[PDB]
Formats: sequence, structure tokens, C-alpha cells
Amino acid sequence: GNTTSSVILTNYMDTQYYGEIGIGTPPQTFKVVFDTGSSNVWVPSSKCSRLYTACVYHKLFDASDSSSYKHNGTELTLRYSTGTVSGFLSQDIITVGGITVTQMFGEVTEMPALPFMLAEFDGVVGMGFIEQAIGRVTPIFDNIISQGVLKEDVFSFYYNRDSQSLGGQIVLGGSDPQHYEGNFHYINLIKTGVWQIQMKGVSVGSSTLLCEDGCLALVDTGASYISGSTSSIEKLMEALGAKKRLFDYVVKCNEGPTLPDISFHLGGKEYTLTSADYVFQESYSSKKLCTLAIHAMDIPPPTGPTWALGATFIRKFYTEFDRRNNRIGFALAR
Ligand SMILES: CC(C)CNC(=O)[C@@H](C[C@H](O)[C@@H]1COCc2cccc(c2)[C@@H](c2ccccc2)NC(=O)c2cc(cc(N(C)S(C)(=O)=O)c2)C(=O)N1)C(C)C
Ligand code: NA
Ligand code: NA
Repeated sequence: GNTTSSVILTNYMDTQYYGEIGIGTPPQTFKVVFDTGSSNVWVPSSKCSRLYTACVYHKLFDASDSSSYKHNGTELTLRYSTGTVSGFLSQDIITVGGITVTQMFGEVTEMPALPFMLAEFDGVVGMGFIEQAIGRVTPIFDNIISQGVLKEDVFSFYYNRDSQSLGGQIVLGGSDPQHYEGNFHYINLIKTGVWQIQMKGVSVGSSTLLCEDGCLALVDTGASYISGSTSSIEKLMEALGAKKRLFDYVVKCNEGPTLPDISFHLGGKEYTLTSADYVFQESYSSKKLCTLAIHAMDIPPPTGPTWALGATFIRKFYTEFDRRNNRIGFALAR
């Protein structure tokens, strides 16, 4: 086709980038994260027990209010690396950036307080491949391609720096040159089915201290930060003189601006983050601790061990996900 469509995103505190979808007739509106690390769409259900406080605090889909709803009812559990939801499958009409698609999605009835009480958004729209879809449900992007309206079988992400201001943007069917400069450089996927590419090395300061034999990088728009395996991150954090707290790593705030660059060697280009890119520079006090936008995440094989490049990375590098050519392109965001 000749359609390019955009989804405007809200940036909450540089950690949560989400947009709006409409489900049902008349539309029921949901805030959702668009997640290349997964392939299922789900929103909280009206059938969720209110003993789940996340369900008291989020928007709930009510099938009883939708004339276009089609019952299915198959049970669905979605295990993410950092949390789990469970519910049942349903079909309805979904509008996303002006495109309307008939979609099977999860109505979530079990929604843990962590992390969901902490989330500004209600649900998740997976932008991965069918290979990673739980219950073999056709992912939304596949459904949209089937309409033959998009100019290209690609989608792109722009995540802005926090703040009038656009929080971010997804382009379905292309890229937006207003939000990048220079040229795209592409890396082939290791294989169709996962948004994951080969990484040649990771250097901290100048020295490929890390990933010396090569490693994997999963480009994850549904993750706020950059992560590596526990052992890689242990090495990385030693180099930074960072202290491991419970869920994150910290540095004295005054030391923040002087931490070294971290570079990611992807397909022949070096992608360099400076300390301003990966430190949440709250104050510059030596009496305060500043959190790093780098975590440990251990993904079991076949997918892992893998690094994940989340919002920290994408904020600096506009990212295009090309399904036609099974590749990811990066360009310098603006
Ligand atoms: C069946 C499989 C195909 C499922 N796929 C997966 O599990 C993939 C992870 C998903 O992208 C998942 C989506 O959450 C989507 C989602 C749902 C709810 C909340 C959030 C993200 C949000 C969050 C957490 C806490 C408070 C506020 C927001 N989380 C985050 O920012 C967040 C989310 C994740 C990881 C981190 N890191 C550890 S990180 C950034 O260092 O790499 C941070 C994650 O598992 N993100 C991995 C394979 C990479
Ligand atoms: Na708490
Ligand atoms: Na927490």
C-alpha cells in the first residue's frame, strides 16, 4: 500500500513510553507499551478480581460493553523476564494510529501488584514475531501487514528525552526523518522470530572489557534500560565503581558526570553512550546516590544469554524494525 501511520507516545519520567489503543465498539481506550521483546496484546479485564489492586488502579476491558467482541476464552499465561500476567483470549476491533484491525488479545484477570501498580500504562502491545507469541496468536503487526495498506513492512521507534513536547513516536510502515539525522546503519537478525542481532563487543572507556567473543543484543522497546547477563554486568559495574543495591546499581552523584563511555559494537558501527545517557543525574551531591540505566537480566536459552537494548539506547538511536529484510537499522535520533 501507501499508508504510513503514527502512534504518538507519552514519555513518563524517561522510563515509560506508552501510547493509546481503542478496543471494541464503541472504543474502550487503553494506555499500552509497544514491546518488541514480546508478541501478544493484552489489557486488564473487567473480570479481573479487585483483590488485585493493579486491577483497581487500571482501565479494564468490558466485553459486555462491546458489540464487536467475539468470545474465545482460551486460558493464557504470559511470563515476561520481570513479571507475569494471566487471563483468557478474546477478539475485538483494535484501533492503533488510525488503523483498525481485528485482533485476538488477552483479557488479563491476574495482574500482580509488582510491577503493575508502578506502571502508568494499562497493557502491552507486542511488536515481536509470531514465533514468540504465547498460544500461537497472530500478532497485531502481522494482522496489519495482511491488510496490505502499509508502504513498507517496517515500523520505527522514536523515544524523546523527558521534559509542547512529543514523548515519542511509532511509525507503522516507515520511518520519520524529522527524528533522525545521518543515515541508517543496518544489522541482520540472527534469525527471523526475534528482534535480536549479533553484537561484536562492548567496550567501557576504550577497552573491549566485555563480550570479547561476540554476544547477542535483543532490541527491546518494552524495557526502559540496557541490560546484560549477571556476569557481564558484574564486570561492567566493577569498571564503573558502582554499588549493587537490590534492583539497580548506583554511584555517588558527584561521580556521575565523570563515568566513562560505554560502546556497543553492532554491525560495524560503534554505538556510544556517555555518562549523561546512562546516569539518572538527580543531583550532583556527594551525599546522594544516583541510579544507572543499566541492569542485570538473565534470559534462558534459546533466546538468551543476551544483552537487551531498551529505552536508554533507543532514546539516543532512532530504531527501525524491518520485517521485509529481517534487520534492524539505527540512526542518530534528534
Ligand atoms: C514470552 C517472551 C517472548 C516474553 N518476552 C520477554 O520476556 C522479553 C521482555 C519484555 O520486553 C518485557 C515487557 O514488559 C513490558 C512492561 C510491563 C510492565 C512494566 C514495565 C514493562 C516496565 C516497568 C517496570 C516497573 C515499573 C514501571 C515500569 N518495565 C521495564 O522497564 C523493564 C521491562 C523488562 C526488563 C527490564 N530490564 C530488566 S532492563 C530495562 O534492564 O532490560 C525493564 C521486561 O521484562 N520487558 C525478554 C525476552 C527481553
Ligand atoms: Na512497595
Ligand atoms: Na521497585
